[PDB]
Amino acid sequence: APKAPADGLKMDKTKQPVVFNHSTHKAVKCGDCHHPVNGKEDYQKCATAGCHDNMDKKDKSAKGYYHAMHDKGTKFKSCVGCHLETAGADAAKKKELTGCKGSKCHS
Ligand code: HEC
Ligand code: HEC
Ligand code: HEC
Ligand code: HEC
Repeated sequence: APKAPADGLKMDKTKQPVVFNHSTHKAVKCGDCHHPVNGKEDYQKCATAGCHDNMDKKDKSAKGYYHAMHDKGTKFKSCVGCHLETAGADAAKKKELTGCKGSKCHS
């Protein structure tokens, strides 16, 4: 079993670093974020050294940080994709979950 790291993970793969708090995701499906890859859910940083570390902020495939992070119809529930949905028409949750310059993901 993977040992989730302490909350406060800082995602600085890009110019806009975001802190991920597993605590706010411990109730999520560890397989929904680290979906089953290579036959096993890669329980490692989303932008692993060759996973979502694409700084093109345009790769709309399964190998671009931005995409999986701002896209919704992704192989799995993405960051903003699970956010726009975890908000349930909640301008308050939509500004915190999907809010880019005024949410929790982009303090
Ligand atoms: C952090 C916990 C992660 C999140 C959030 C996501 N991933 Fe990944 N990821 C990887 C591959 C090879 C794919 C595609 C799998 C396939 O269909 O063969 C994906 C895909 C996504 C997507 C959607 C991509 C798309 O729609 O094109 C999202 C939104 C996504 N992942 C979120 C590989 C990896 C990986 C390799 C080591 C890791 C650690 C992660 N993904 C982590 C996350
Ligand atoms: C990409 C791997 C992720 C990052 C970076 C963040 N999330 Fe999420 N997230 C989810 C829920 C259910 C919540 C709480 C909703 C609520 O109670 O209002 C959150 C919250 C956050 C926050 C702020 C929360 C806080 O400050 O306490 C940040 C900064 C954040 N998330 C970043 C759910 C999901 C989810 C569903 C599977 C996914 C894939 C992600 N979050 C991904 C990321
Ligand atoms: C999405 C809501 C997630 C769930 C559910 C889980 N993890 Fe996660 N994890 C997520 C992100 C955004 C990142 C990287 C953020 C960054 O700062 O780059 C990670 C990272 C990890 C790591 C660190 C990478 C490493 O050193 O291997 C570990 C250790 C990890 N995640 C473990 C883990 C476990 C055990 C989970 C289930 C309890 C789990 N994560 C769920 C996003 C999400
Ligand atoms: C939290 C679920 C997010 C929301 C809502 C938005 N973005 Fe985001 N963005 C998120 C993460 C985890 C990251 C990477 C953190 C890091 O710095 O490593 C980003 C990054 C960006 C970037 C950086 C692009 C790059 O330099 O490669 C941009 C340009 C960006 N985000 C834009 C953006 C927009 C337009 C959004 C509103 C829909 C938005 N983000 C929301 C997480 C989240």
